Amino acid sequence: SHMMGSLEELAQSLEELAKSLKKLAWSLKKLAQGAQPLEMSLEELAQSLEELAKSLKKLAWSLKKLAQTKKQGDSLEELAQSLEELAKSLKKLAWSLKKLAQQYGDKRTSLEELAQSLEELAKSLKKLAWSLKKLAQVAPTQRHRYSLEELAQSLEELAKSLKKLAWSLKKLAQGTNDSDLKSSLEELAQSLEELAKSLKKLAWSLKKLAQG
Repeated sequence: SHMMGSLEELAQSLEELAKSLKKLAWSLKKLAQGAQPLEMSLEELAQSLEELAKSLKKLAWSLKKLAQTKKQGDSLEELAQSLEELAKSLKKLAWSLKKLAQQYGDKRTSLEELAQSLEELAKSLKKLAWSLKKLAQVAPTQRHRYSLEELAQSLEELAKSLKKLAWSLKKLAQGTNDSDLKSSLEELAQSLEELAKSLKKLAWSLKKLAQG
């Protein structure tokens, strides 16, 4: 009911985020056309973003299968695997971002902090996957309400971390002036903010389910 709707809203927000990442990848490739140094690092960062976008669309499909359906346990484990794969792609993205930042001056610090934030996000997603694999081994009617409330809290903390990431990308955009890079960064920030909202709505559905 409300759970299926919250899971599908989240999958939709993940697919929109993937599209914003693909736009940013294109901006970075155009930046790599020779009008500024560090062509190779820009191209590598662009490729990592396209790989991140592919992992997000795989995660969205996993959520859609969960929303549509005794097979609940299997679907949760598939979801946890997709999260672990997304975490790996985030760590690779952070690695490429650090390499790019080595080429900048005043901007190097904000780019390095951004990469550190992605590394912390990856760690939080691995912990979420672990919690989901635990839940998957408990029959849905035997799950403790506190197990559901802890999951909702974890999603609310993830939303806060994405809003902080969005704020840092907005500040980066203000300092930029690319081609359409500024517009691609602002759009990405808005997609992360929408994702954070969809995570808060899912947390609400879990807290509602915990009360039942």
